[PDB]
Amino acid sequence: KFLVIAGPCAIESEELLLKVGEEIKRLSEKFKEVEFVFKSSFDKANRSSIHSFRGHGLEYGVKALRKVKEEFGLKITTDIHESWQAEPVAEVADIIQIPAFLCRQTDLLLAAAKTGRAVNVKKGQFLAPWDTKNVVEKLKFGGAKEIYLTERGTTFGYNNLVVDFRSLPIMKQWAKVIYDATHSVQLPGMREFIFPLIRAAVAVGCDGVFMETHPEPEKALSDASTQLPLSQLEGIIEAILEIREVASKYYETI
Amino acid sequence: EKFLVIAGPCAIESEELLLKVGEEIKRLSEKFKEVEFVFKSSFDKANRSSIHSFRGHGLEYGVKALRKVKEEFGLKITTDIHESWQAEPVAEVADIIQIPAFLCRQTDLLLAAAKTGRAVNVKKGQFLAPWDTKNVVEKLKFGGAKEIYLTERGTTFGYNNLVVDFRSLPIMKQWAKVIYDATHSVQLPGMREFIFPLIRAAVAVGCDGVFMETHPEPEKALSDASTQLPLSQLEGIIEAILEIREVASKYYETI
Amino acid sequence: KFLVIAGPCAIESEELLLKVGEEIKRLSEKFKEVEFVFKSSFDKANRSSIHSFRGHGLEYGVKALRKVKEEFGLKITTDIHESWQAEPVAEVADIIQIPAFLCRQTDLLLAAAKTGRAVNVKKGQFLAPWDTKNVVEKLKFGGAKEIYLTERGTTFGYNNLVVDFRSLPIMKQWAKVIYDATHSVQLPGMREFIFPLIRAAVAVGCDGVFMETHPEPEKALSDASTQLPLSQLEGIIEAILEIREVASKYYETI
Amino acid sequence: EKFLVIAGPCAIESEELLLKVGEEIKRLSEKFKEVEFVFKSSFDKANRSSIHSFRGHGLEYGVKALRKVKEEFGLKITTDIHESWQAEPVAEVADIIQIPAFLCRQTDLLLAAAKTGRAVNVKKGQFLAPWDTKNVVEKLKFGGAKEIYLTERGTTFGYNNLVVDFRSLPIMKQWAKVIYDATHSVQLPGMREFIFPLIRAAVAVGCDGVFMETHPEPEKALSDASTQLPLSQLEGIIEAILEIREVASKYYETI
Ligand SMILES: O=P(O)(O)CN(CC(O)O)C[C@@H](O)[C@@H](O)[C@H](O)[C@H](O)COP(=O)(O)O
Ligand SMILES: O=P(O)(O)CN(CC(O)O)C[C@@H](O)[C@@H](O)[C@H](O)[C@H](O)COP(=O)(O)O
Ligand SMILES: O=P(O)(O)CN(CC(O)O)C[C@@H](O)[C@@H](O)[C@H](O)[C@H](O)COP(=O)(O)O
Ligand SMILES: O=P(O)(O)CN(CC(O)O)C[C@@H](O)[C@@H](O)[C@H](O)[C@H](O)COP(=O)(O)O
Repeated sequence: KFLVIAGPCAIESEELLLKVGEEIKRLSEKFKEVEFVFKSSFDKANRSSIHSFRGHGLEYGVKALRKVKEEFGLKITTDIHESWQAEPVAEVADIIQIPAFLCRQTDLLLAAAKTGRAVNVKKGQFLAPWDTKNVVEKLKFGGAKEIYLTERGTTFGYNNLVVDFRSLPIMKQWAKVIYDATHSVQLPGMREFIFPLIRAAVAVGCDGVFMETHPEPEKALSDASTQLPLSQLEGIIEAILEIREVASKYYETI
Repeated sequence: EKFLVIAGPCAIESEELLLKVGEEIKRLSEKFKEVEFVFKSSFDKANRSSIHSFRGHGLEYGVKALRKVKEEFGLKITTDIHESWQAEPVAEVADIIQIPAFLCRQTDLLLAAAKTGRAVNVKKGQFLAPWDTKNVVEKLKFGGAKEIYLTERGTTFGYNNLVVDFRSLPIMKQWAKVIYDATHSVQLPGMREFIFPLIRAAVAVGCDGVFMETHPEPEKALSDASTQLPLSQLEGIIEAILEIREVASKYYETI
Repeated sequence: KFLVIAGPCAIESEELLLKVGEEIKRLSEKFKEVEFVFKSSFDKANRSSIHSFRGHGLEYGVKALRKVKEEFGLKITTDIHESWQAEPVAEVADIIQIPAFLCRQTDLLLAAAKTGRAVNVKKGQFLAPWDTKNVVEKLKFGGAKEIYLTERGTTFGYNNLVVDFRSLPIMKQWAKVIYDATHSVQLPGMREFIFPLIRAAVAVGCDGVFMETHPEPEKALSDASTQLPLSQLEGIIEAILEIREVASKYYETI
Repeated sequence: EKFLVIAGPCAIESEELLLKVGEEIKRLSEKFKEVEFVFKSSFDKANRSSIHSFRGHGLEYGVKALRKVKEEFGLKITTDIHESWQAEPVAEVADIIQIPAFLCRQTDLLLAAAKTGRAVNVKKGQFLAPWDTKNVVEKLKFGGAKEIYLTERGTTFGYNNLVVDFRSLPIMKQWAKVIYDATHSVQLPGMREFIFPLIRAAVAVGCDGVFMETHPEPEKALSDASTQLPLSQLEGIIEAILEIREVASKYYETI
């Protein structure tokens, strides 16, 4: 079934996670043909500034995600930044996420694959679509069986990313493809382009969408510009399901 | 508003080729009554890479051929101009005058097209940012153009490659009707396998029309033989984009 | 010998041309091993805004350039925008310049080549280095014998140009190569990068440099940001001649 | 100031290979007394595209090999780290700790390197704008680094291609010493014919040093066999850049 990965960018507090998890739980009940995965980062390990918000740590984060899965029965996903984090994170995360800048770090990918969990690799802004074939191979070699590749934009000049939708059908040759609707419009972002491009993604054909959502984006401690207002999530999901229903008839074979 | 489908063979290989494609476009126009069809073909490929490549049979022959299509099928006509003097003679048959992508900044060419009283469609240069088309529209309005179109046809992405930044559709819609060129946006300065998926994206995002080069036998074309859509596939593609447009339409943002 | 093409961007008046021509004449006398070519456009035919300065026309322009060549004995170069302009311009211009956006317009190139004059094609911001081979072929087919290709930057994301210096040795395979030092840093520009990149061009190896210079750039009616202050021209020329003298020992064969 | 030349085989194929290159670098250091040489080699290629490609013989073996080079030739040493825990063991032999291009934004790795008290050289990510290296330097200073270098190694330009925007040299010089990577800046994500011309450009523009991978027999290298410079060509290249630097130096702008 179609995958919808959503949640607040960073674990600002398990308090915030529970509220978002409550809404995502409601949607999962409303859209039974959609597999929802709750997402949130326990650490923003690659912020540009040393003075920016990173988070409350791996322990506090895993703890919070635990509360979400136990209280709502929702699958979990979060990203790791160094090999040692794979095992402890795998205790809760159903899908281990590999950051875009780290999509070529062999040991990180192998550590994720060794946990037995599913692995979702964010395609680096420097990577060509066809070069993700080797990324998948590393994971398979490492024992991974459920593998995802996430489109999140490509470097286009300075401080700008472009989404080359040709990447969707290309990557589909070796893995399930997820479209990251929030970071793809981010400027190394205009919220005005989030919905339009999500529509494009489902019209082209993908296996799921990734969206950062927050009750009050403006008050968010991270991505206050691109995080989707929680209340708008239902409408966007219904919209992409309707577009997918009609467009899927034309999705090219493999 | 009626969706625009601009289609036809890339080059006017012969008046016969035109009538063959015109016949099919006329048939589709009868079926897809919610679509406004415009027959397109270039009387001259004035910017081919090689001096040895096919250019055409001249303006006189081309305009005469286009006039036959219009007379025989009652179809609207569009073709591109390359120098200012061509605007007047072309305006006699063309309902929409097309401005080539490399020439989207040539003031006199734009002015020449605008004073004819015909609609003008400017292909966005591969070097132009979406927001910089605002001045292109300003020039046309200044020159008398009342019906203006901007066509997305890809942007330079490294060497010999174009990428389609779909954010350009809503940006350009702020000042003109927007057309998506489904065949030139995938050509390597020609991966036909991406034509259909990208056109689906264009209509899902939202545009006012699509531009497609089509030929009875692409493999035998004298230009863009790798990107022209086989004529027999046109009907299916149009049906598909009309279906996607309809279901996505309620979500199109207001400019 | 090394080529130095310089002059004010636009023919603001033959008055301005004479002053610049006077300085360029002085430099040509000082640097005998350098072939100076006086440059100025009679029309800015591709301005972004319809309300921008274009010039005084082809007639007034050719007239002014005439005064420069007659009063200083300097070679002349200016750009054409439509085929009919080649003949009248060829009456004065020793080298006919083809604008970057028009480097693929077959008839414009043929019209220039038919005049018997030398032709300098500005490499389009959309063109790959190796694709200039066909540009040269068109000109040769048209009767041109003295052909130049000018590097002026390549599209890099939006509103930015990057200079890929690998283009110099690549283009040298089929034509003499000129480096445009003023437009290459322009943003579809920071004057701070003009000199540094000119140094790079001569260290890599080229057949000449193109520089827009004006007595009072700030008061210029065009490119008031990138036009080099007339008084700084001598210093830059001496600098590139010294760098060339030493670096030329290492220029790769053809 | 003394020009920095960082050179050595891309990967520590064997301690023997290291000593062979070390011998030549030591010889050149005796000739080019105005240059500060730093011997470089990676104990691990932690980001190869294929799982089947050569990675190395482990940190322990690599550090031991590098230590032999330092002991035998008295050469400064630099190698790259991939995870925070490697900073400490590496700092025991490395005078300069290198941060890989893809990892230039990984805060903990940068902090781990900075607290060792060693110099730190960060390869500018192919995704990073020149002005965004200012925060990279800030992180290192925050972490205790007193000697910081930024290395230009190209920027993503379309797919499988890198371009060197030389404007980055003067921009980055505003906050750190700048090094130009002559071998990785031309590799297609490997046109050896552009290595020399681009290094000439770097020194003419002005930088504080150059980085060059060199191997006795590049064709037999286990990594970057297409971009590593034959060791016999190193002397000539260094002489050439010293000559160009000298003549261009009086024109270097003040930051
Ligand atoms: O690795 P990616 O950038 O795709 C992933 N994501 C996580 C996710 O998928 O939610 C991490 C991003 O939040 C992170 O890279 C940010 O974009 C980065 O911190 C940029 O922030 P800034 O420091 O303010 O410039
Ligand atoms: O100006 P554009 O390139 O968008 C327009 N079109 C016309 C159209 O819209 O059908 C002209 C193209 O046919 C033309 O530029 C070709 O793509 C170009 O000649 C490519 O052919 P080639 O010489 O083989 O490199
Ligand atoms: O064709 P090119 O752009 O290289 C040439 N040059 C002439 C020259 O070589 O001096 C023309 C330029 O002056 C012209 O294209 C300008 O860069 C263009 O007018 C940009 O100006 P603007 O309208 O202010 O955005
Ligand atoms: O981090 P960077 O890529 O600049 C650094 N360097 C180290 C150095 O400076 O010698 C690592 C490179 O060797 C490494 O990224 C290679 O270029 C990369 O593994 C290319 O090899 P391949 O697996 O065949 O695609």
